[PDB]
Amino acid sequence: MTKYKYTVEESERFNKHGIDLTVYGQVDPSATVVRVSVERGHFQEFFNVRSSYTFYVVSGQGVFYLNSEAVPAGATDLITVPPNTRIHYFGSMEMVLTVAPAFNEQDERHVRFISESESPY
Ligand SMILES: O=c1ccn([C@@H]2O[C@H](CO)[C@@H](O)[C@H]2O)c(=O)[nH]1
Repeated sequence: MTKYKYTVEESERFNKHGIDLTVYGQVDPSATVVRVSVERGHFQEFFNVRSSYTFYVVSGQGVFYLNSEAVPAGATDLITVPPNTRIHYFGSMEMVLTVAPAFNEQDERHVRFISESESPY
């Protein structure tokens, strides 16, 4: 009766500002978990007024810019970002991302675009 398991095959996969997102389709008010694949960066800076962003780095290396502060990241690191924190990032990475409470695009605010030449990856 209840669906517990979601697959990549049945997910929604799309590119957003340079990252490849896998949105599984599960609904849970407390958290959204998605996959992120990034080749060079997320070339837009935004913040979320309601939800924290927690990135687990499966593989690769990158750098997060959190309120303009560089935060290096490598495989097996956990990057935790509170609400109301400006976020962009560069890197070649595979990640698991938790947005808590559940992701709602209406909670996010655009700050600026980032030139693709700014990524050192
Ligand atoms: O469920 C989610 C989680 C994150 N993002 C996007 O992922 C990027 C940050 O990794 C941002 O563009 C953010 O809006 C989504 O589109 N949906």
